[PDB]
Amino acid sequence: MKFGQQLRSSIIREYQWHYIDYDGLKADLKRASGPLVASSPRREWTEDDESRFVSKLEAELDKVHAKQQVKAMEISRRIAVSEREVQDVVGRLQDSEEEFMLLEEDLSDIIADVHDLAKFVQVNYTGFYKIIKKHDKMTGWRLKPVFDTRLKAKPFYKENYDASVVRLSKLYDLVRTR
Ligand SMILES: O=P(O)(O)O[C@H]1[C@H](OP(=O)(O)O)[C@@H](OP(=O)(O)O)[C@H](OP(=O)(O)O)[C@@H](OP(=O)(O)O)[C@H]1OP(=O)(O)O
Repeated sequence: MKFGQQLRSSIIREYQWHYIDYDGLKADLKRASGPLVASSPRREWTEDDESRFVSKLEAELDKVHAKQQVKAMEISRRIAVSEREVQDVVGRLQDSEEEFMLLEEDLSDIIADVHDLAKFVQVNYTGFYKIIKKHDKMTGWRLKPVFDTRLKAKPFYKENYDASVVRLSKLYDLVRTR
């Protein structure tokens, strides 16, 4: 594989300082402080090395989850203000081609922002998934049993955000047709 270069190439300036420190966590796995193990020598992985890695991994997990929250909530706010704008536009034109034009460009920008956030969620989820399996393969100590459900854990906004994205798709189809 070539994730180290893949993640670096797929960096958006909007999320630039909030991506996984994949190279940083990979370097931490090589920094073992236990007894020297012979192989036809490299130091062994300890409880202290494990505690250091988990703390560094959790700090990276919070950094990603914080950026995922701020952007999704801003998108949910952007959907809410645009939904009202479409509602009074469809309402007034029931009781102008330019009005649909401005709304079509505004709603499509949110769809692109949803995809760019989905790309960030994708590249980061793969990042943690790959580094956790790398830890289990290099050290021998398994981190996957509790970290698989920690990454699959759904935040508070996720249920309301997914419904907003569903409405956004319906709002865009309504302005494009009329
Ligand atoms: O191809 P790169 O992006 O330059 O990075 C590779 C690649 O790492 P990632 O795919 O996880 O980013 C190898 O991983 P695999 O091909 O095994 O999936 C990994 O190999 P090992 O895990 O077996 O070590 C190797 O590591 P390294 O050379 O540090 O031992 C590492 O290379 P670099 O870290 O030197 O870029």
